[PDB]
Amino acid sequence: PYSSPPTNLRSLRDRLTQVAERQGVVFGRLQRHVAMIVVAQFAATLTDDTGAPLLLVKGGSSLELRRGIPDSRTSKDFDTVARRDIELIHEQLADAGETGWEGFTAIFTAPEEIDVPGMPVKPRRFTAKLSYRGRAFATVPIEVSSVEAGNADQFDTLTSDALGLVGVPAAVAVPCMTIPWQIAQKLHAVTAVLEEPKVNDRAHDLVDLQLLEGLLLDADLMPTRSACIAIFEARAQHPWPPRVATLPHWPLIYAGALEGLDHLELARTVDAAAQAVQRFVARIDRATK
Ligand SMILES: [Mg+2]
Ligand SMILES: [Mg+2]
Ligand SMILES: [Mg+2]
Ligand SMILES: [Mg+2]
Ligand SMILES: [Mg+2]
Ligand SMILES: [Mg+2]
Ligand SMILES: [Mg+2]
Ligand SMILES: [Mg+2]
Ligand SMILES: [Mg+2]
Ligand SMILES: [Mg+2]
Ligand SMILES: [Mg+2]
Ligand SMILES: [Mg+2]
Ligand SMILES: [Mg+2]
Repeated sequence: PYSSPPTNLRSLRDRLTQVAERQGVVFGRLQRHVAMIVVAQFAATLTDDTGAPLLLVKGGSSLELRRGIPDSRTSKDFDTVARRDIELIHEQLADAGETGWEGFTAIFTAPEEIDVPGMPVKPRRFTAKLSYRGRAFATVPIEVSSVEAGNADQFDTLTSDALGLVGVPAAVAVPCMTIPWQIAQKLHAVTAVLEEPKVNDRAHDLVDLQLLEGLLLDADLMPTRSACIAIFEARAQHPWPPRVATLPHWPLIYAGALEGLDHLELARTVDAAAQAVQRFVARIDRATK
């Protein structure tokens, strides 16, 4: 177990190689996970004047934090929800990246807005160029979206020991959007009907929705039902409860989304996945306050 932090990039990549092989994961998956953790630590330093998070992590990065690399889909985006205007978010991140964290620094590209149907303030996308001790390390796509209903009223705090395993001991603690709101948002996305030039490709959300249902265990579903109502009404598109339809090109997209998850108990076909998620929708709608 390394007693000092990596003295340079080459030492860091070499150490990541060894832990990846020891853990039986793909090197590039572990390296991308570490880049995401670093970006998340920068985001965790962003706080209002009472000390509460300004940014909550969501999406595939959140699921990898909750379940670990072996039990989560491979994803690349670092999706977040902000409680402040994004022009404030970008500058605060750029400040945090210059100061750095445990030898990591980052520079952020300019934010570009994205068109959306159902939120008045459009999300933003930019990239983080990471370096470790002066030398470029990795790039992370970043998406920042605005709060919806109560989806930033609370947060879970997740961790990862990946950097500790390579000799960087500082504690990792990442504020994340809670599961009820992740479910609401993925249920809306996976059932959305997009206009004629576009087509919904989000079969992978059917995998994540199965994973999120498992994470809720025997919890009461009332908070999830409430979150689902709030998001579907907030967006004012298709109504709650939706129909979990599959599109003709989804069979192979869903199969792609299962890559590396053979050891889990998941629906193995897109039809069975849609059936599972439809049962979850009905069970959510049933919950009685
Ligand atoms: Mg706190
Ligand atoms: Mg989500
Ligand atoms: Mg995602
Ligand atoms: Mg996968
Ligand atoms: Mg996002
Ligand atoms: Mg709430
Ligand atoms: Mg908050
Ligand atoms: Mg659809
Ligand atoms: Mg709950
Ligand atoms: Mg559909
Ligand atoms: Mg097929
Ligand atoms: Mg499986
Ligand atoms: Mg069921």
